[PDB]
Amino acid sequence: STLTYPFHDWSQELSPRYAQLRASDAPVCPVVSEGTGDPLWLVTRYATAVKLLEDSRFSSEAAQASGAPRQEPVELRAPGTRGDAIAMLREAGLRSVLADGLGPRAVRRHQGWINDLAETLMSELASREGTFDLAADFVEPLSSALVSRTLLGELSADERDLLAHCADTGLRFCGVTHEEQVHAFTQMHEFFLEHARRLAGTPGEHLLKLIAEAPVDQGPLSDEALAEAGSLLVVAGFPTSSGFLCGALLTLLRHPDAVQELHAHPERVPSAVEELLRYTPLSTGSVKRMATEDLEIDGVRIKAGEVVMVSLEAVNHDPDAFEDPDVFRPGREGPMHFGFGRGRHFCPGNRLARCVIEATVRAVARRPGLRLAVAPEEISWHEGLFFRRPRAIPATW
Ligand code: HEM
Ligand SMILES: [Br-]
Ligand SMILES: [Br-]
Ligand SMILES: [Cl-]
Ligand SMILES: [Cl-]
Ligand SMILES: [Cl-]
Ligand SMILES: [Cl-]
Ligand code: NA
Repeated sequence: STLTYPFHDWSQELSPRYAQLRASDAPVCPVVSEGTGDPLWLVTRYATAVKLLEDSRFSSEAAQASGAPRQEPVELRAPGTRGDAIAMLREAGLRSVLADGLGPRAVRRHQGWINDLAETLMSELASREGTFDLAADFVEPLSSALVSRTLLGELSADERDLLAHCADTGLRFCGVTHEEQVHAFTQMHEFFLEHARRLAGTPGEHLLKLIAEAPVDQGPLSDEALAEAGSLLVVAGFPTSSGFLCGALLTLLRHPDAVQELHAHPERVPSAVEELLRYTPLSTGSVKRMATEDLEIDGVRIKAGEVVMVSLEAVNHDPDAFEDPDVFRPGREGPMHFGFGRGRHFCPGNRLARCVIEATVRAVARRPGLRLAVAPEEISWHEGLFFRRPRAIPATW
């Protein structure tokens, strides 16, 4: 194939290429990685994505082994490490602890201060005269608090900035040198080699503490393994939450009549949270799986070792699954969205994510009149990030 991937759609306007692919006859389409030249397959239709992501012979772990074709310009790991940290934790027998640190018990522990913080932040903005920046003044402190209090432990401001910077530098398709990307993973790993044990020991019930204290049959977790967990929690939790919350705010500010309904009918907020997860695009790339044997999906042969990608954004905008997919329609009763993926790799951060998204939507819904202070086309976007994010969101009442 000569069609290079990704499609350079760094703003909320999805590349028209996704619709062209969806409308093609084949359910799986060949592309080539811009960053590596590797051949890849790409799925954009909901019905095919379901079959792929629910078939465990298309392996997520195997899409990382050395030699695997990939979309990313560099491997998403510090050199010399395993980089399969979620598998390593599950292998060590910690699914129990992961459920306790990320599941409904964690939401019950944290939802109180998350909603308090969202309201405090929004209230401070409501008290200002003039304009403010919802990215710097709302999303950054809320997402930083989520990561510190629920995942990593008490971070200094400088530590928070280092991790934010490593995530933004390493999780990119372009904009920096390959060497700079690899070094961002190395810097993050070296940080947690030195400090993860200390962070696991700070006050709170954050996940890194729960992992460090848990019983493991093969003897407690080592320094390298705790450091691998740290890097995982940054890459999985920080740029996703910050990018999504920024994008969701832009969606809410562009749909005032939706917000006025939520203001009038607070019980409708959960439905709007689910529609944001469908409608708001986050990743500029795709989830990936490697065929572990010769496989055939909807009639296309995939050879052992080939990698198949699913664009969650394309699937969430598939008109065969959603009527009027490019309309923001809370309470549309269609199928489940793909914002958190599908099947056995469904985002385990989904409970905490929904908590922070719900808190954000309610903070907005309680205060009608919030609007962009510039036109949407004047919003400036970070170009090349895996997780789309605006540079600023100028806003006002
Ligand atoms: C902020 C909004 C978030 C969104 C939209 C999001 C989205 C996703 C998606 C789509 C996947 C599936 C990847 C795949 O199929 O290969 C995923 C996986 C994952 N997410 Fe999230 N995520 C978010 C936040 C978080 C948070 C806060 C955490 C941790 C606290 C987290 C931890 C993980 C982990 C560990 C995985 C890998 C699971 C596996 O491969 O089995 N995510 N996330
Ligand atoms: Br846009
Ligand atoms: Br629908
Ligand atoms: Cl899990
Ligand atoms: Cl879990
Ligand atoms: Cl509970
Ligand atoms: Cl007030
Ligand atoms: Na380079």
